[PDB]
Amino acid sequence: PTAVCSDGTRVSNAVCCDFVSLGQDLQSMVLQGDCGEDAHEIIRLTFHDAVAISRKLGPSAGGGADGSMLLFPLVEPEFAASNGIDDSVNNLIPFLSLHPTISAGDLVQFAGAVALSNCPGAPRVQFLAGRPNHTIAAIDGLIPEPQDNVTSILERFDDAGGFTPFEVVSLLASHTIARADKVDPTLDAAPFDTTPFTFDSQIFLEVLLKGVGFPGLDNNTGEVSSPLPLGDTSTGGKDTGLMRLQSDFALAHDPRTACFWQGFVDQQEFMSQSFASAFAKLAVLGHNTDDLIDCSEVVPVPKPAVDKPTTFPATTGPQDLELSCLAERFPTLSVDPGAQETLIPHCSDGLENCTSVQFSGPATDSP
Ligand code: HEM
Ligand SMILES: [Ca+2]
Ligand SMILES: [Ca+2]
Repeated sequence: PTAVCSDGTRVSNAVCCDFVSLGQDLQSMVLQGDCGEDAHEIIRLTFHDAVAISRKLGPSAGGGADGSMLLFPLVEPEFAASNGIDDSVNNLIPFLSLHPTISAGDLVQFAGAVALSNCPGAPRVQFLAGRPNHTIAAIDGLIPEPQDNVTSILERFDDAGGFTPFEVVSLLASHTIARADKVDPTLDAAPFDTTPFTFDSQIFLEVLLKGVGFPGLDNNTGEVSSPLPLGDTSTGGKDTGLMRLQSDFALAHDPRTACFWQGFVDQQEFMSQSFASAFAKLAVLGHNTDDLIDCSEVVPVPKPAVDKPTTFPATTGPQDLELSCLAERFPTLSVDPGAQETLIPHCSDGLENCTSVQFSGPATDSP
């Protein structure tokens, strides 16, 4: 039967109401209403948790979106492909005891939904509840890495959950709010687009620009040349230059994915809706949705899309594009004014001094 929650929210099932206080606590204690570092790491964790499942290897290889990262924090977070996931894992573990009626699998996906809601332009994603509270650790080798080629990436996603090439590119819209801490051992928080706190299509445009240098070292595994490599970190600042992943470049130019990649450029609603649909599928890997309950109403309403059009960043323009898609013309877009590269802020407030919540915990990392 229907019910009304603590905060006035009408739900299809009263058990959804347990998520209201969880959302409040996730925000007050970790996310702080921001599309910042902790939000981004938690969104990354939804993927590392969910994708560790394999049709061909069978259920013993991994249970998908099952909270295995939180329940066995000494196993999967320490596999090489998940280096750095310890931060999100350690931030979420305390909520397991604070909200004991909510399974680890549900906690991971709900935290991701809440984190996304903090990012202007992100969709209000579906949230189904009821993932069982027990599982076992997945095997190693199920998480794509940035040095992987498109055939490998597409096969891994198909084997995980039957994702199509369009759905894979749609999921990679997440790199609009993504940065790298481990790819380059000399850089922290190297952003993948010029607006890492805005859920927009800048990532799609900016990967199509010609690379001209590197924000740090020039020979990291999984990294390729960036169109906007400079930052202020050589003088002690925290505004790291833009980084490009090999996998994003590869997706942008492969015949199976290039038109889907370009198709999101300056198509905000299409991008956000496409991400939402693919992400809802990701969030329930390892489950029959018949066995879950719809609690979508308790996902917060996201911050609205920004007013700003999609544009070329300062010092770039259409002459710098490397295009691969014959089926759709790249749209005419304005160029941001400026004679030098604009520093990409380290913080959503435009400054460099922001700090993030980090709980201590059992998961670890390396360099
Ligand atoms: C081919 C598939 C993918 C590859 C190779 C990949 C690779 C990466 C890499 C190398 C990083 C940087 C980690 C670091 O060094 O700190 C990263 C960050 C991130 N990834 Fe992806 N990723 C993939 C798919 C996804 C998907 C499907 C999602 C979610 C739907 C996702 C969400 C994120 C987010 C939000 C971050 C940023 C974390 C932060 O800024 O703190 N990724 N990814
Ligand atoms: Ca898992
Ligand atoms: Ca962005």
